[PDB]
Amino acid sequence: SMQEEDTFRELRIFLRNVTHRLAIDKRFRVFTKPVDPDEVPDYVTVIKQPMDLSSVISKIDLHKYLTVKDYLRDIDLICSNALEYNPDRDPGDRLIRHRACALRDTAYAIIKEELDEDFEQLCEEIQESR
Ligand SMILES: CC(=O)c1nc(NC(=O)[C@@H]2CNCCN2)sc1-c1cncc(N)c1
Ligand SMILES: CC(=O)c1nc(NC(=O)[C@H]2CNCCN2)sc1-c1cncc(N)c1
Repeated sequence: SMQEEDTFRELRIFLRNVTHRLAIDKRFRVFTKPVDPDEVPDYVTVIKQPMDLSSVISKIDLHKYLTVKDYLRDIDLICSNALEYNPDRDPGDRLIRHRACALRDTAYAIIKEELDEDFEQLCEEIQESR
């Protein structure tokens, strides 16, 4: 229905705004673009489902997120990929792990503070009806 399409449009506007706020944060620049196979050749040895904030923006605009849970699954994938590719005590690893956890925590905190729980519940019930 028209009311349901309005609901998903509001979700997309909200998700673009959150994603922009993550992408301009200096701490998260490592997560703003895909990893380059020439710059990093061993990345695909470890990571089978790459994700980054530019890909998240593309998916919003392709209407791939119908709930905030769908969106947070990809935020969590950015974080879990970073943790798996950076598991060692090396300071470079540890810095990326710290930023990855901060990205996830920041996204969850924005949503907890700013997304109405009844709005998210409506998104879920529309999705469940399709
Ligand atoms: C600082 C750091 O590198 C770090 N590493 C983590 N490692 C891990 O989560 C995993 C889990 N079991 C240990 C090895 N593998 S959590 C974490 C972290 C700590 N406090 C604040 C923030 N933002 C991040
Ligand atoms: C996305 C990610 O997780 C990532 N991790 C890295 N880790 C390291 O370089 C660790 C690996 N262990 C040895 C010490 N260096 S570089 C990197 C990255 C690569 N190309 C483009 C972007 N934007 C980020």
